[PDB]
Amino acid sequence: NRIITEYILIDANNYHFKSWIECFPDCKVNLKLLLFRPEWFDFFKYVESKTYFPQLESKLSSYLEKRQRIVPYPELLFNTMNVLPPGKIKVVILGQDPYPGSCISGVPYAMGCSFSVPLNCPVPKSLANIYTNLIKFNHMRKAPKHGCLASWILQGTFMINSAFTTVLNESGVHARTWESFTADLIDYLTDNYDDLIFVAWGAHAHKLCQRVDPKKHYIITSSHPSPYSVSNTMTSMSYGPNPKKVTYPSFNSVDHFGKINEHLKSRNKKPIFWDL
Repeated sequence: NRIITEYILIDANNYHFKSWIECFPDCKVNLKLLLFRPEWFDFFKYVESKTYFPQLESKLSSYLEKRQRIVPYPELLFNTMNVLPPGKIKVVILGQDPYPGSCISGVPYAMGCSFSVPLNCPVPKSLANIYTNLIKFNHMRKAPKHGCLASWILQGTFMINSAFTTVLNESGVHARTWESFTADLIDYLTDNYDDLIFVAWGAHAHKLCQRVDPKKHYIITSSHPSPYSVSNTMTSMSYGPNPKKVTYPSFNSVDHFGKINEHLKSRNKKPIFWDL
């Protein structure tokens, strides 16, 4: 019933998405119905055949039975995938958990994309720090007044949270729930596509990016842009035959988007315009 801008370019003052209990009045959670982009059906067909998948829909249904306010709303749950078919992904930026907060009016900040928030919401501090980094390395001259990343995602920036849901006003309460789904999503992308760019901000995203073959794909690692880590180095477990903690630079010292640009250009791929 909608076109893509209606899902990805969201206005908090004109927010008509149904909540979970409205889409599933009888708690009959059906994640497949939340995926509007046909190029993902093959991946989804692989995921429903796994034994964890009924467990996932069971846990979500149980949260609805207890009347928990799951965010983001289900028409936004798979937002980044509904914008981007897998064959059009150029950069994967992992978040951890969705924003738990909301506007005065009850519009959630979570919109099914990592780091992004609807128009006419406050810019979260992590995202402000990302903008600061873009300004510092000459990719942008002034911070946008909003926090809506529709522009980057439409151009192939696959910005998802490894935990696709949380509960309104509670941080990270569904961290185990999505781990197998997200692992299969990462594995699907790295098995079927080549020379993606993975951006690992923080130790959790870095663990996830060590599922990825670093000779087949390009992995960029630093600390997280949140104010608690933006200007400090990060220590993160480097897995393998001889596991050891390694130190990675602070977020605000790395030219993340310059590095994305140079890698895309070195493979003759179309660039991403960060400012527009």
